[PDB]
Amino acid sequence: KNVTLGVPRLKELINISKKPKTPSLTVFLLGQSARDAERA
DNA sequence: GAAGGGGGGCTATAAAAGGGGGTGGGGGCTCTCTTCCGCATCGC
Repeated sequence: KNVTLGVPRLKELINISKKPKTPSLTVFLLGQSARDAERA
């Protein structure tokens, strides 16, 4: 995966934008899904 | 037919006369925010 970084990312944070260049969502699994690849 | 020659008109100078014509001068690239339109929704 690729995520915007450096100056272009700094702009998105201070130029707060409705549509980021590379929106992302880090999801953490709660139950047995976290420790089981099949269940994940 | 080329070339030199001769005769005559053009040029300026003043001045008057009177009118036509010439001349010049007026006038009828990217990101963000805002606005408008179509739609579906309820309401009465």
